[PDB]
Formats: sequence, C-alpha cells, structure tokens
Amino acid sequence: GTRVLIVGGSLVGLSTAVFLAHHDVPVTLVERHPGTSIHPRAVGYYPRTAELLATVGVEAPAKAAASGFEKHRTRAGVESLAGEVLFSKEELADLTPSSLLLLPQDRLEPILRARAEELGAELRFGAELRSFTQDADGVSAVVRDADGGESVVRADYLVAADGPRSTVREALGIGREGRGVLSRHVSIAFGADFAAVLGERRYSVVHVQNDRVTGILVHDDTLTEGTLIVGYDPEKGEGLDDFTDARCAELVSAAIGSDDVAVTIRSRFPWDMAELVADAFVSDRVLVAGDAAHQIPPTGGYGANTGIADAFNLSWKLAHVLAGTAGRALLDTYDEERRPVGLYTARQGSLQLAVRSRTATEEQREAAHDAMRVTMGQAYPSGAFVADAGADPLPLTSDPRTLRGEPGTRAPYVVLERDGAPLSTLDLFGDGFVLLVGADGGSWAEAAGEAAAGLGVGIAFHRVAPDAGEGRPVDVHGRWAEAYGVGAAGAVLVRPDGIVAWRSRDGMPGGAGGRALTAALRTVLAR
Ligand SMILES: Cc1cc2nc3c(=O)[nH]c(=O)nc-3n(C[C@H](O)[C@H](O)[C@H](O)COP(=O)(O)OP(=O)(O)OC[C@H]3O[C@@H](n4cnc5c(N)ncnc54)[C@H](O)[C@@H]3O)c2cc1C
Repeated sequence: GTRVLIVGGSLVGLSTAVFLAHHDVPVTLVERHPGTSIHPRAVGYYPRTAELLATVGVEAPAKAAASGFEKHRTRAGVESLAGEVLFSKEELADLTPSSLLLLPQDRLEPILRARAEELGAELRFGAELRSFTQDADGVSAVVRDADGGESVVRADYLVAADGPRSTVREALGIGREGRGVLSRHVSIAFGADFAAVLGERRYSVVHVQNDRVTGILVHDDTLTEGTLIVGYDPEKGEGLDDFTDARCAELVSAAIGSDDVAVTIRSRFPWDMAELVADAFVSDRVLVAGDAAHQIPPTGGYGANTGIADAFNLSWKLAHVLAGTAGRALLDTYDEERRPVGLYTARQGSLQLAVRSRTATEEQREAAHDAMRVTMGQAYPSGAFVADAGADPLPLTSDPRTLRGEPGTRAPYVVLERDGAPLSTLDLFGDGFVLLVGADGGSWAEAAGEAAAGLGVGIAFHRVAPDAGEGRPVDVHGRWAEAYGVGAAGAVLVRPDGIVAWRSRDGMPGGAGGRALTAALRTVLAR
C-alpha cells in the first residue's frame, strides 16, 4: 500500500510528501503532534526555494499568504511592546522569476499539507514512529496512533524528517560533526490582542529586554497571534521544564508590558541554535533530510531552505528507483549531492551568526557568501550527472549569475513566450527528465525518443529557438544557448529537480546523439 514512509509532519516531511505525491509515489507520513505547529519558526524562503515550490504549485498560494505580512517592515528593540522603543529601522529579475518569500512556517506548512493531500499523500497526525527495522526488501515501522494503538507500517523506504533529535538517525548509529549547540531557546506561542498595543505599528521582529524577560517577539499578520523566543542557561541549572504554563504567561506579559492585554498561551517548544551535520544522509533504505541531517544556525534562515532542497533532491530519485527506471544506487547520490551542501550551509550559518553578532574575524567576513550564492549557486561535487570533459570543475558554490548550465548546477532561467504568453525554462522542469536543444538542434527530438524508449523513462523535448511557431517556446531575446553553455546545435538534459544532468555543446550526427544521450541517462539513473 505505502511505498515511502515519512517520519515528521513539519516543513521537510511535508515538502517530501508533496514532491513524492507529485511524482505519483504512494506516501504515508506520520507526525506525532496532532497537526502542524502554530510557531512561526523559519520565516524567509529564498528565490531558489520558491522556484522548487513553483514546480508543485505551492509558490502562488505562499506568495498570497506572504502579502499579509509585507507591511511588517520595522525591526525594533524595546523594553516591552507597550513600553519604550530603544531602536527601530526598516535586482534579481535577470536570474530568477522568484523573490524572497517572507512567510512564517506555520502558514507555509498548511499550504504544503493541503497540496500533499490533493496529490493523494496519506498524512497521519497524532501518529508516533516508535521504532523500525529494515531488511533487504523494505522497512517495518512501528507506529503508535493517537488512541495509543500500535501497528507496523511496511514501506520500501523511510525518509527521516523527524528534526534535530531524530530517533531514526540515532537508531541508525549515524553520528554528527560540527561546532555543536551554541544556545538553548524556548518558543512560546500565544494569542493576544496585538492591535491594542501596536496601534499602527507593524514589526518584522522585536528584541525585548527588561528586568523580567529578554527574547525575540513576533506578531502575525492578523495581530492575533504571537511568539516569544527566550533563552535559558543550563549552567544555572535552568531547563525546558522551568517553562511551565504559569512561567510562559509571566514571560509573555512581561514582553507585552500591558497586563490589560489578555494572553492565551498555546504551546512552548524547545529550539537550539546549533551547527551539527550527519556523517551520512543514507543508510540502506533510510534517507535522512532536513534538521535530522543538518542543524544550521538560524542567521540567514538557511536551515529551512536547505531542508526543502533536500526533499526536492531525494523525491524524484525515490520515484525513479520505485518505478524500476533507476538503480537503487541513485539514492546514494542524495548523500553525495546534499551532505556537502548541508555541511557547507551549516558553516555559512555559523559565519552569518558571527557577522550578525559583531564577533566575526575579517576571515569569517571574507568566507561569508551571499544567500543567493549559498541557496542558488550550488555545483554538486559528484552525483546523478555527467561532468563536461576538459571543463574546470566548479567549487561547491559560485555567484549564480556566473553559472552557464554546468552539469550538477541549476539549469539557468531563460525567459520564453508560448503563443504570446510568458514562460521560462524553469516552467519546463519539475515533472520528469527534460531535453532542451538550440535552434539548430531539431534532430535531438529523435535522440530523446531513442533514449526514452531504450530506458523506459519519459524525456520531454523542447527545442528553444528565437522565432519558433505556434505552440512552441520562443527564445524572445536569443539568450538560451549562451545561458546553457552550448552552441545552437547542442542539447542539455535536465533532471526532474532542474539540475543539469548532461550536455552536448555541439550537434551529434545521425544516431550518435541518441547513443550519447542513452549512455549519459543510463549513468545518471545508475543503470
Ligand atoms: C520552536 C522552533 C523554532 C524555530 N525557529 C527557527 C528560526 O527562528 N529560524 C530558523 O532558521 N529555523 C528555526 N527553526 C527550525 C526550523 O523550523 C527547521 O529548520 C525546519 O522546520 C526544517 O526542519 P525539519 O522539518 O527537518 O524538522 P523539524 O521542523 O524539527 O520537524 C520534525 C518533526 O518530526 C516530528 N517527529 C519527531 N519524532 C517523531 C516521531 N518519532 N514520530 C513522528 N513524528 C516525529 C516532530 O514532532 C516535528 O513535527 C525552529 C524550530 C523550532 C522547533
């Protein structure tokens, strides 16, 4: 019944459910909590993340939800929201059609949950993974339901999206490396009448510091929901268990500073600022994604972005393995591609925290990359792609504006029109393998047909030409070939995650094209 089991119904588990169900993989997700967290948690989704979400129709509703928060421009430090304001303060179009999406996680997760359900994912909230075993043929997961009933779920694979203290990662005996836990926090979600203390003021984030509380205060778009994130110090013997119902009510009222405002405490969750990355992201039939694979310091919000990109990398790979169109070795490329990105991103998170806290060395400032380089400029060191002979390999990340279709990088964004309606290369990706060819590459259609039939895998062919007739994509400024680093007779094979798999810079005469594409796609698919 269930081919992939997902543990965790937070951002990465739900992203995995959407991407898997998009690729028509039967999915069961278990989440111990009775629904999605109301905590805002990570709030910034970079353009690359938005492009990923675009492929499953989540970017549009997420942008709609984000416009509600767009007036929240002011960052402030205050004694309390009602009291003294200490301080306050407030072009990618050639690279990406997406902008930074400023939407709290508690608003993105319902959109993902809704889309996974639409696509036919089975989501079980109030369901706890107790333990699992795996064998040559599959995974057997003990799940305890909301009624305390147990049952054993049999899946082909298990994706562990079960967060930083992942009992799955620990049960596999996967260790982690990195600088470790930097500070311990509690996120306190509450309802309150914010409008009565804000008046016309709208904040992105408020730093609260008075004698009774220090922490970070946020209010939602409706002005009815907030979150106070406070530190505790274990070397004073303080712990999560000190954050009682009464203690949470005291901290929030101290942060608001009014007492006429009625506060309803919803829930408290622990959260650590940490730099910890799993030594391996794949163990036989278990894949580890998101916070379970990498705890990333929050400065820059790279963690949430990195986890959605993990879900996107692994989901089509499971689909092809489960379809028998790929060898099981294709799953190991999830580890190959994503672990180095995870470890690099965790270190970039640590640099950003150092720079932000004004404790960075000049070397740390020199090492710190733009968020666009960190999230859109990746070149995987190796994995499910064929590198260009002779080509100087790329470093793990570059200025994404400098990328020109190198295998292991994001297939570049080129603006197209189809029947006068705007399109881009990115719209062609996300469903299946795609072969793009230049104006002089009409013969690559037959090569795509030959490769597709040989390997029993779909290949969508699009010649990209600056005239193109009815129903075909027009390259309206003739930039496709230069952007994809090929000649007008060349072709580029793009994976279902929009990463370049292979290219031919030049034409290939007769059946040579078909033979070369079949060989390349056979390597990519571990066959
Ligand atoms: C309170 C809080 C505040 C945060 N604030 C920030 C922030 O300000 N900035 C930032 O960048 N990131 C922040 N994060 C982290 C961010 O939310 C994560 O990076 C993001 O959600 C991706 O993590 P994930 O989905 O892989 O795992 P998580 O979000 O950790 O979710 C894991 C899920 O697995 C579930 N689970 C665990 N064990 C089991 C089990 N045995 N059976 C079933 N379900 C299980 C958990 O209940 C949970 O819903 C915060 C996280 C928390 C919890």
